[PDB]
Amino acid sequence: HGSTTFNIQDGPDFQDRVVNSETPVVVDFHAQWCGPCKILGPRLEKMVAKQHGKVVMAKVDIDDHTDLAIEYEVSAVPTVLAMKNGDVVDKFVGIKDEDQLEAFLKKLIG
Amino acid sequence: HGSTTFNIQDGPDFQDRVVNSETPVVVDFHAQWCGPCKILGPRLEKMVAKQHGKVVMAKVDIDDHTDLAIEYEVSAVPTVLAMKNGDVVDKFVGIKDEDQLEAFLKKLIG
Repeated sequence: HGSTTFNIQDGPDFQDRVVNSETPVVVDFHAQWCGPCKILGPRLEKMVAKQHGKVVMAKVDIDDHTDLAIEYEVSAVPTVLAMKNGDVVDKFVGIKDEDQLEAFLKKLIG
Repeated sequence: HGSTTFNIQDGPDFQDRVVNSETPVVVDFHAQWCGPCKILGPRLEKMVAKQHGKVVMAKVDIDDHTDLAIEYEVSAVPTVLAMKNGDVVDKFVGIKDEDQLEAFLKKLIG
């Protein structure tokens, strides 16, 4: 569990690394068939990586983990949730630029 | 198999029942996390059923069939393609009503 950016591997994996996380979490709902995920994905990844443990990123492939999309009421991809202490505390849908992502992550972190 | 409306089971099933069909085909890209597909889905189904063999409906769950959504450049759900002799001849995205679905099917069938 060394990396701040990680693919969610199952149901238990989500409960331990997101719902019971000790840091704030960005949750990226994505799919292989969605163009804008290939841009937003790496962009947010590098931005979260630069924070060195102040925020983590849980990537959720919507095709691999259709239950999590159902639970979190994801209606479209890309969907990113900010989570803290189990609670959803912010959300966007779609592509954001680097100034936008910085603003989102500073609002979450403090 | 006797039904005009069916779930696509795999890759070979798509090749047999869509690419090599001798009747026009409506292809419904849907997902269990997508609200609007619970409306459009049965609505299209009923209207296809009433044409008695003049058009076929191939349902494709995108989470069970990621390859097909990459191939056909599906970016969001509901996506419906109209297909004839292996080729995409019309497209819509999102819900339509029964008047609009009637026009879409008359454009494809004749």
